[PDB]
Amino acid sequence: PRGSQILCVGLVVLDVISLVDKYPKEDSEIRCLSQRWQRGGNASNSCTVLSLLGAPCAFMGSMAPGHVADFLVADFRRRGVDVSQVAWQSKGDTPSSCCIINNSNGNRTIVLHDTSLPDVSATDFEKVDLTQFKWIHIEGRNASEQVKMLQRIDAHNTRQPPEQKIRVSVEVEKPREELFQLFGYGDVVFVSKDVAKHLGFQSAEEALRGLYGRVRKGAVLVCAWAEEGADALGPDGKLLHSDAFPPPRVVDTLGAGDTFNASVIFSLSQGRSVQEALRFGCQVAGKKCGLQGFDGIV
Amino acid sequence: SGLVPRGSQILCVGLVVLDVISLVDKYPKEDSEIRCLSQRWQRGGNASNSCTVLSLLGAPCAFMGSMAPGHVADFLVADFRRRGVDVSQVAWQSKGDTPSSCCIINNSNGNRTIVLHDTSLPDVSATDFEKVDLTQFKWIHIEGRNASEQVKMLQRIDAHNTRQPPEQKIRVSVEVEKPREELFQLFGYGDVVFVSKDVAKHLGFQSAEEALRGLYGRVRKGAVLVCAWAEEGADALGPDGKLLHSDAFPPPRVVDTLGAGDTFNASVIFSLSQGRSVQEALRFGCQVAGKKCGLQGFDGIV
Ligand SMILES: CSc1ccc(COP(C)(=O)O)cc1Nc1nc(N2C[C@H]3CNC[C@H]3C2)cc(C(F)(F)F)c1C#N
Ligand SMILES: CSc1ccc(COP(C)(=O)O)cc1Nc1nc(N2C[C@H]3CNC[C@H]3C2)cc(C(F)(F)F)c1C#N
Repeated sequence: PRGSQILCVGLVVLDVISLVDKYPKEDSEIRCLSQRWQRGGNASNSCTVLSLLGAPCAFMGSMAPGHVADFLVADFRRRGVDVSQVAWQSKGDTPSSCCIINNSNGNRTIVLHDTSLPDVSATDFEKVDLTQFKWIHIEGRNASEQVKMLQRIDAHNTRQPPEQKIRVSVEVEKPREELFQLFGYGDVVFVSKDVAKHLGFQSAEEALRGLYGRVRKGAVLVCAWAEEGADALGPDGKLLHSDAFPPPRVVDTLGAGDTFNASVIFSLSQGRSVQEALRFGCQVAGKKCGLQGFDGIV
Repeated sequence: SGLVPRGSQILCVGLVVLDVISLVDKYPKEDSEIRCLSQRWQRGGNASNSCTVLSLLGAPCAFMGSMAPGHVADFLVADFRRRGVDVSQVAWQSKGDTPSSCCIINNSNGNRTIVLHDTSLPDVSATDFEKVDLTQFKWIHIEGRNASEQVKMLQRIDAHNTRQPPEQKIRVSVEVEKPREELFQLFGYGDVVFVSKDVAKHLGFQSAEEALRGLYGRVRKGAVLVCAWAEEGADALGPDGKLLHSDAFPPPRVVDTLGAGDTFNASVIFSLSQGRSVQEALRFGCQVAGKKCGLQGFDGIV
């Protein structure tokens, strides 16, 4: 149906997870509590959360034919995630990583295997019929190509009435100067704690006041700060805050940011206020932190 | 599965594990996200590695080990088949995980950090072994793990051999590679007993000669005890009391020693299974494992 789906453009990675009691010291040999294979990656994880929340969703990302992609595709389908827009690559490998999750505190150590796999381009995005989407979320990576995709969405929206415009969100998660041009695109801009700290900011309040001038007219800038909850700032100038909802036992924080992002997107897509969406994001990601994986989030 | 001729195969009973190996510039701090230089998925495990070598040496061979249905087992089974290893006797498990380890190798200093597989998968039991028709095997090699259950499997092989003529008896070998006291009862079983340098050093022995003379009294009548000592070659000792030695055949450049013990073990087993002498099998074991050390993986062992 027209204007019914939420699209997430980004990465998909096969995470081989080991759950440990204590983080291994260098040059030591420890035994894990349990092992897992999880479909991971920023946009891919957000799609999982969106499907668990009851939102019809679709993933757009690069994958290469093979047994790693075969596992990932079957998991996307198991979670009712639309994979029709996946950019299949003739050359390269589908990403895979080693994740060490500390059971005593939820810390997640990641050894990524970045592969030759080309990024999703603006020409790949050109081929996408935008009518089926109500929201499009893009994870900042190949910034110059992504700006064209965002301009395509802006152009599409100039021909639509207010109730038919596709809402857009962007995430600047890596501290790379190429990505900072993405701040000026989208209705909602998520900027990570890592990026904020690299830019010299020491709190979510400092970052939002310091970076708001970079967002486009009327946009909302969101900054999550792990156990300190999350803050948002919109055109009225009023800083909003939500305390975190930490679990009494933190066991798995892998994908907590993606859970927060998907939950804020979901709440805003349902007509909820920015203050409510901020709270809801902390509530869902807080519950995730006390669980292995994403089952049991709602 | 196809017809396997009677008394043609070499069986290795033991472990199979999926080893995810990552080469890094710097060791990752806890809760950090780093990018590795290279990643590798390798089928590992002592018995599993010996099967690979046996297939490359030209021996028909089979693996017996625990696996649980799933994606990790799917990868391992496809790798066993890639190396022509018979997996018909695998003990499939209803509960547990197929073993998998994470190895982080620091490129700047050679350090290896290992997150070892969990223990949820049950080991191959004596009741699982009872159900196996032994006629297709000429040799059975057991990797010491769940010692009390393995002793029953060894007694089953002994009983089988009491009803066979000399040319139909299945030759047996055991490996004591881990320094655990439960395993030391396995010294008294098998025609050939391999004991690792690690085990020998833990028992207070400082050379392969010290270990063989020190432990020979624990082996069964007429058995051969074998001990490899990395760059110092390898020694064997049988009932004649003569300590046999072979110098190592190191490669021009050492590249990869992972599975060198398993290569030595499979090569000694192979040579003895072909009717060669203990001295000849010892030399052959050093020659094959020496060539392996100068290669990545097992391709090119010849
Ligand atoms: C407010 S919701 C939120 C939004 C974004 C992110 C960033 O996540 P990201 C992109 O690094 O995946 C995290 C969270 N939430 C949380 N993060 C926690 N930590 C993230 C650190 C990195 N790893 C472990 C560290 C601790 C801990 C908690 C707690 F309280 F449970 F202990 C919550 C909660 N609640
Ligand atoms: C005699 S053949 C043999 C049989 C068994 C094993 C044990 O294997 P294992 C349980 O470690 O899998 C190793 C070998 N051979 C060798 N091992 C080498 N090292 C393995 C050690 C582990 N610590 C560092 C050491 C380096 C080195 C060499 C050399 F000389 F080429 F450099 C040979 C040769 N030749």
